[PDB]
Amino acid sequence: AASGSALIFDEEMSRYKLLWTDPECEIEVPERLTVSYEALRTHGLAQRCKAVPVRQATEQEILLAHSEEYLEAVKQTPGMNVEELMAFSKKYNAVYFHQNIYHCAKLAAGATLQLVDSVMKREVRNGMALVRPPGHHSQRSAANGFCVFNNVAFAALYAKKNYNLNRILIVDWDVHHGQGIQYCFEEDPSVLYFSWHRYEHQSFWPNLPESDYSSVGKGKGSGFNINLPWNKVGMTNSDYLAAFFHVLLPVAYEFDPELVIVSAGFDSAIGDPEGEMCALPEIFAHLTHLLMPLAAGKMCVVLEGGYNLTSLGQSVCQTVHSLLGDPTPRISGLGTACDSALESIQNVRNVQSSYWSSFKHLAVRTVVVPPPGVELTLPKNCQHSGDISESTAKEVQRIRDKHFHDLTDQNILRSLGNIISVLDRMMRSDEVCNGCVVVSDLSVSVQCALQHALTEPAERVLVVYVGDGELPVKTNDGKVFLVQICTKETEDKCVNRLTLCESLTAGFMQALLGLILPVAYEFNPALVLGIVEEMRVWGHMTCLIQGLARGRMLTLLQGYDKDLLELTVSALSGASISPLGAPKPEDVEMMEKQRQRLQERWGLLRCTVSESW
Ligand SMILES: NCCc1cccc(C(=O)CS)c1
Ligand SMILES: [K+]
Ligand SMILES: [K+]
Ligand SMILES: [Zn+2]
Repeated sequence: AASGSALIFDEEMSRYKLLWTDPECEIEVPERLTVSYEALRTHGLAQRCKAVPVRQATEQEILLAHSEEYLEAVKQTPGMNVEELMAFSKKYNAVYFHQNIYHCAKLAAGATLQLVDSVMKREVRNGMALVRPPGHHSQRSAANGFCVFNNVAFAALYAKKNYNLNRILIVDWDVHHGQGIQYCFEEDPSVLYFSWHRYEHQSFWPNLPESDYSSVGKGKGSGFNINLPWNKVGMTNSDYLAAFFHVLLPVAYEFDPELVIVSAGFDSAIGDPEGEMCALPEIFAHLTHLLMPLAAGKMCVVLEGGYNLTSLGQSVCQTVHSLLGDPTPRISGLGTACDSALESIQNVRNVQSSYWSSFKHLAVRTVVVPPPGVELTLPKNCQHSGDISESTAKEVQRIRDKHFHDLTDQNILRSLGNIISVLDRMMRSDEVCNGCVVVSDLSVSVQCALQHALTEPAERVLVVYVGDGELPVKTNDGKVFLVQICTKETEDKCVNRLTLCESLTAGFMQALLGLILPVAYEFNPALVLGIVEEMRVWGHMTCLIQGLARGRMLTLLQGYDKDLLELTVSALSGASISPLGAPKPEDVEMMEKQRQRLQERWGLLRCTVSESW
């Protein structure tokens, strides 16, 4: 099992700049790298990473994605003067050269490959490469968009050649379109490329019609190229999370990539002079967190864009915070995506529906309280309950004598006291983050847990229950939401409940991505409460649900199943999730009925533009 995050940086890639007047390239400055690294130092993040040294990518490694003619042309640049460098740069669009830029491009490519080697050799779980020059615009025989060599396409081809990978996901969240990556893998079904980008109906750089949603890939790669064009500026956290939930994440979890590579361009963040979007840097934690269960956590975040030198640091720090397993911040104010985003999402979903069927339409952080008298090997970052306290027992006696009463079983009372202690240590302290408890009586345990959490205080509580029957929880007031996954059809009354009733694994994952997570993110709970009465998708569920409530999740398990207990504990402690690798049409109809029944209240469910009266 691999552990730790790799940070790969070198001050040498900060030693090339623009040597002439050019308002188009004035933003791409060396200080970018500096601002990032110092930021990671200030919040104590770079020190928590394994620092892998950069290297030069070799000639043949460069020839994996570029031609001999272009490589020979660039290798001649370190011998040019400023007039010659400017004349050479004039031969391409939106790029400038320097005497050190060939050296630094070899270093950026080599750092990318070092990250790939470190992640695939299980030396580290994931990693980030702070490189310069960027790469996602460069092409086989041309430099483009501040890019010399395509670092991420290098990484994909390198992984394929040196580890025999069959499926590699590339996620490009730069506001610009990785034309070079697309070009490189357009007819390659091995490498699934997703990109969102500011397009403005083709009036924005690079002004390519193939940057539209119509480009789904050519030949054998048709369906493995996904372009989401924003045609209006000012896209927010809601637009980004809707794009993730209703386009990328379902396709990615069905693709089941053996390796995730991210083009980390942070010009999609608020404040950037180039992107002009309104997405907070915190969103890049969740963008990262939602991608974690893929490829068993093997993620290679590579730097691309980002030119606001007073917010690049915040975005990079959020990405690294998420990569190290730190709790993601609570995203508030979420709602429906804007009409332009909904149009882009529905258009890409429609065009892609012939390749991904889910798009068709009808015309110490963890605390463990195991059964009294058991003993298990808790992960290095898990401990047991520290017995109880005098105040805990007094509150237990009060709750007993005042409410249920007629209860003398010391086991159920001890379970309730442990639940109270875990809540007090999760919410009213910066120590434990999440926790799991095995209980006996479902009614008493659930009532105690919920009612005590509400007075922690907890502004709101998400309640994910797996089982049948009615549990004692009120969905009338606006303080508790319930997601129940049962077997009986029940009904779809109220609007603060999501009831869901073998290919059940694909159906459950689709329901989690398209229904559960959007409503949960818009709800913004202060605590997630898991209940399971007496399956094999619970790991991804528990991992992805920790994006809510700043990670605070209390799980109650009715049944001493060591498998499920170990799975829950490892999911809470932050361990890697083994991937899964065709849902029933009745379940699809039920999911769409739930969507049509809830989306007027929970706008994150919407993946089509609403029609007025
Ligand atoms: N205003 C300049 C427009 C431009 C041109 C080429 C690349 C970029 C990038 O941000 C690289 S990701 C921006
Ligand atoms: K992009
Ligand atoms: K492709
Ligand atoms: Zn960019």
